[PDB]
Amino acid sequence: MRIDLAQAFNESLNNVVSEDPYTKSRHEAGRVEYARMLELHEKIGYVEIPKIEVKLPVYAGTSETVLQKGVGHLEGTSLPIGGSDTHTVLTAHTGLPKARLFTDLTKVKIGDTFYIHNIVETLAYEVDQIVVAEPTQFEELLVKPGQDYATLLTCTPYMVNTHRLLVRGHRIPYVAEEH
Repeated sequence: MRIDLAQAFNESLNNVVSEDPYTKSRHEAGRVEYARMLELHEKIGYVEIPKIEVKLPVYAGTSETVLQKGVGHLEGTSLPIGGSDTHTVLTAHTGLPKARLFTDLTKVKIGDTFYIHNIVETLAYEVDQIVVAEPTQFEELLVKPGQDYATLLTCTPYMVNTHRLLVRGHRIPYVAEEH
């Protein structure tokens, strides 16, 4: 995952997009990078949730290759590199016998902290909203302009899976002098 390209990509989603020829070519290039990551189920990094003791590898896309061995990045959402005008969504199974994965996401509270570890940095998010939505309801996963969110997403209730659990955090400062 080239960072300049992940950024190009992330800029290409958000509300106001420029009609300029240089910008169009940059957005395209970003799109070609994400497709290549998708083609290769490429590892992006890790998500860690300390209070449920989760630390899982994150991969590009939500293919079953990915979802069988770790966490998947929802195609259509920002790459997990942070920044204003970003909203990344990381997804995993609940109630898969093979691995626990996101099963204990139901135990996450508002005020709790999760981290996304990429090749550049640890990013810290503080849970500010938990929503149980229908599988085709996307209104809470969208890019909120000028802002920086990450949602962890899973099937719900346990082994029923009629709904999705949307656990959302806003970006907070990460002081390594602590975590």
